[PDB]
Amino acid sequence: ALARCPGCGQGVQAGCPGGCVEEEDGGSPAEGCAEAEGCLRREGQ
Repeated sequence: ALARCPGCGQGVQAGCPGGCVEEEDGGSPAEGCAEAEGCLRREGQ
């Protein structure tokens, strides 16, 4: 048998729907080099 209710609880049912660590936005590699004051250098594009 199973002595535990699956799906219910708290952090899972109303907290992290899958994972609370989807980067700063969602697979967006823009942390160290994202703004102009982070790595403007001479040429960027």
